Amino acid sequence: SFVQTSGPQFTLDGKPFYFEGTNAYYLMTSDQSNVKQVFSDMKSLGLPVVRTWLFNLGSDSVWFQQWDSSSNKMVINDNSDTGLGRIDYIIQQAASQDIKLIFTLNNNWEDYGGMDYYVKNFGGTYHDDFYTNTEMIDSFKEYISHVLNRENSLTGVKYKDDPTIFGWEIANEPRCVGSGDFPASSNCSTTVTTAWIKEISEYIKSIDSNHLVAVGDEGFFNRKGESDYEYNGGSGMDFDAILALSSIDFGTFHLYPEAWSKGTDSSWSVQWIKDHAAAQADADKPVIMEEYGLSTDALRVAQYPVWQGTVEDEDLAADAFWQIAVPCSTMDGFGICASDNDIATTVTNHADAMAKK
Repeated sequence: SFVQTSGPQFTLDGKPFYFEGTNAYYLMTSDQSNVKQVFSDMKSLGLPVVRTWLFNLGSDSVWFQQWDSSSNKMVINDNSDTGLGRIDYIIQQAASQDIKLIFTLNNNWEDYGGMDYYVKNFGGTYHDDFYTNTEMIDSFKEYISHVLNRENSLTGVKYKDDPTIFGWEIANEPRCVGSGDFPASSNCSTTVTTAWIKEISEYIKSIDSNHLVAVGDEGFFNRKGESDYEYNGGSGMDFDAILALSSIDFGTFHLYPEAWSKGTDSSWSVQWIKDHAAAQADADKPVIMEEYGLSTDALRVAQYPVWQGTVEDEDLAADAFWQIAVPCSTMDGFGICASDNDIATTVTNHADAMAKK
């Protein structure tokens, strides 16, 4: 069936759906043997959901969008081998393994182009131009329409009608400020961020009435006069105002204490989860810690069981760690292999416990 929501829980068929999922942004660039590998590793590790990239703006070997300097147009790549046909294959192997997909449709940062690609090529100078500019928004829309409407060239199923897809995410980790190539206006706020989130999620809802929609943000709050950047709306994001939109089915938050300098031993991280589990309880919508990570094996064996035990007790709908590694590699520091010896205590113990719930 299609993944649904019933109050604070995700639901699949008649039953509530608690899970540990994972990330593999790199599925869009992986060879077929490795796309298959991801899903069989996930399966035996007891992971039923994976979050991954469905945006790729540029002119490398794989691209989904790209600016045409001759045509003055943002053009889309339907190619079997260099473009969206790669997504078709991902959805196919996912469905073959009874695994579900969270597709993120854009990115805040400059990895694989993201928002800044739109801003550069349309003539904008500010990152948050993407949040207001009607011309830029219409290019994001036409892309969304194309992706949701696409027929799967291997299975004949339109994306919007595909039960294999868990749900759509607007963009990865939106802030007012990006990677650095383009700065933020004084014009950007929590009002502007939230309104952009509103109409894009509504635009998704008008085409696709089967799937869930979320933002894919880090989960930053806008609570007046709280201490940290992640709680006081300094980022220009407002988790509360996002989760309050009827156009958003579930809330998303990320956990990166090292990047945010919150100490990889203290109580801030546990408090961070609890705080989002409370927002799940206080509004009546599921929330997912869809990204979390620690830079070292030793940090992960230390804190993952703690964080995961929090997710269990707080009754958080689900969580997805960053990130699974195929081929087996440390990758960016956060890469976890299924071949890892301590996989049970980093990943496995928790996956079963969410499966059981």
